[PDB]
Amino acid sequence: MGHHHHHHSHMAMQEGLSPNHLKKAKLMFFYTRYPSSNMLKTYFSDVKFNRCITSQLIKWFSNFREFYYIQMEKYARQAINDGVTSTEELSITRDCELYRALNMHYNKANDFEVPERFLEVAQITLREFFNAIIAGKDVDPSWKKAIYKVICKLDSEVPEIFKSPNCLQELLHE
Repeated sequence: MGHHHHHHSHMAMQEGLSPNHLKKAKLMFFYTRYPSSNMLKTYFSDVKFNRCITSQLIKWFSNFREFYYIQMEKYARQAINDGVTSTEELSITRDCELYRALNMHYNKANDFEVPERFLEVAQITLREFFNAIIAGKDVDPSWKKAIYKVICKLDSEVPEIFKSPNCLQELLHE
């Protein structure tokens, strides 16, 4: 692990990758691994990584990163502030409510249509965010390391091909 932090991308309105790449990349960005640079540069072998399309790709990654970060940070901070004793009222396995929330905030339910795996990540991530602010771990630099670790440790690798579900077998060929 190396502290790779670029305070950029948020205002990097670059284009060269198609809107298919935005959908595909973000879906692949969903809860892979804290070393996102590995996931990024390895899984986008085809992408050449010109500064323009790189700032674009990382803008997508920083859009989802910043929004999801601020989302869970908001929910946990609100939970501690109000004294909410149950995370299960906000961003846990919470059918209808959390579906409506992540839909209205991000996109029209096309984010896998959130299977139980994403409710499980939501469960564990918000549980650890809550745990962080309540125990006073949030003011410690390592809290985010810890979050990204626990949700990476579930699925470090994307097991889902978007082209066609039963097409990943076809990637294994000689």
